[PDB]
Amino acid sequence: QWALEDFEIGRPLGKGKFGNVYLAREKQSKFILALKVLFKAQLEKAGVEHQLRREVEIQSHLRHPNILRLYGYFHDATRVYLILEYAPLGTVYRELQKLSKFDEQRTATYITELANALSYCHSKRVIHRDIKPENLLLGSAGELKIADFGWSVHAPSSRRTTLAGTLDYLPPEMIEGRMHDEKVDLWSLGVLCYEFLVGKPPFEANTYQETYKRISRVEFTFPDFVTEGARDLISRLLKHNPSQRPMLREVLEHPWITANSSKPS
Ligand SMILES: Nc1ncnc2c1ncn2[C@@H]1O[C@H](COP(=O)(O)OP(=O)(O)O)[C@@H](O)[C@H]1O
Ligand SMILES: Oc1c(F)cc(F)cc1-c1cc[nH]n1
Ligand SMILES: [Cl-]
Ligand SMILES: [Cl-]
Ligand SMILES: [Cl-]
Ligand SMILES: [Mg+2]
Ligand SMILES: [Mg+2]
Repeated sequence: QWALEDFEIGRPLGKGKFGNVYLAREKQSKFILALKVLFKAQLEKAGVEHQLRREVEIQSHLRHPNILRLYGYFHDATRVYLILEYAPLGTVYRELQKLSKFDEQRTATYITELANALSYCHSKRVIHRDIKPENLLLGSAGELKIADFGWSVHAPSSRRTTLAGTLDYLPPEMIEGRMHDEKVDLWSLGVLCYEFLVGKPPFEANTYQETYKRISRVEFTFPDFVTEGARDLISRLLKHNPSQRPMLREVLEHPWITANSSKPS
């Protein structure tokens, strides 16, 4: 159906391990979108064909205001193209670098929108497993949208693929290679809430080996400016035992969240 000749390519929106994303306009309809380009040679070499298929299958059927939409796909003899919803206000990662830290209002609002999207996902037993600032995009009204479902699966699960980059957002059970479920996204939610308020993840470190150690032993401390409400929520989410981590309904109903968020459930 679709082909490259149907689109006019614009400026680069960003780059990933495989994905090179461009702004694009469909010629006949003038529809503005984002074109995620992946090279087949790199996909085969890394052997992550199954990850790409999962990303397409899972994200294309999901329908939620806080989840980035996937419209379709096509390919030539060298590349695979994903037709994505265009997010005009960029990434949370960029916004965080710009402001260094978020206030309590901005943080609680983001967490609320994340919890809503994750609640929708977990209802279909879909785990994201790769929640981090660079995979969180912003809509025209500044609303948060979860993207990059390349690592997403169905619960329960083990890990078949090699961990590539940072360990900063992964729970102990994932890095130790043990079996895991939906509770891993709530660990990441705690890491995110910390980084939003502080400016850096709680287990950040100089080396892979040491970051591993701090995560497995849950070694983190709060700066003095972190309020008691934020500390309570973060401490509940960052539990070593997955079953002790709260439900998403508990997060959405937390007194600190309800007092500072500007969005409802
Ligand atoms: N729909 C989009 N709108 C705007 N920017 C995007 C969009 N999709 C991706 N990007 C940019 O491209 C980067 C990589 O996209 P992503 O799909 O996460 O690639 P990868 O899966 O290789 O990490 C993101 O960090 C973001 O900055
Ligand atoms: O060609 C593809 C496609 F059309 C859809 C999809 F999800 C994946 C692929 C793919 C993965 C490795 N080679 N090709
Ligand atoms: Cl690629
Ligand atoms: Cl498995
Ligand atoms: Cl895997
Ligand atoms: Mg990404
Ligand atoms: Mg990816």
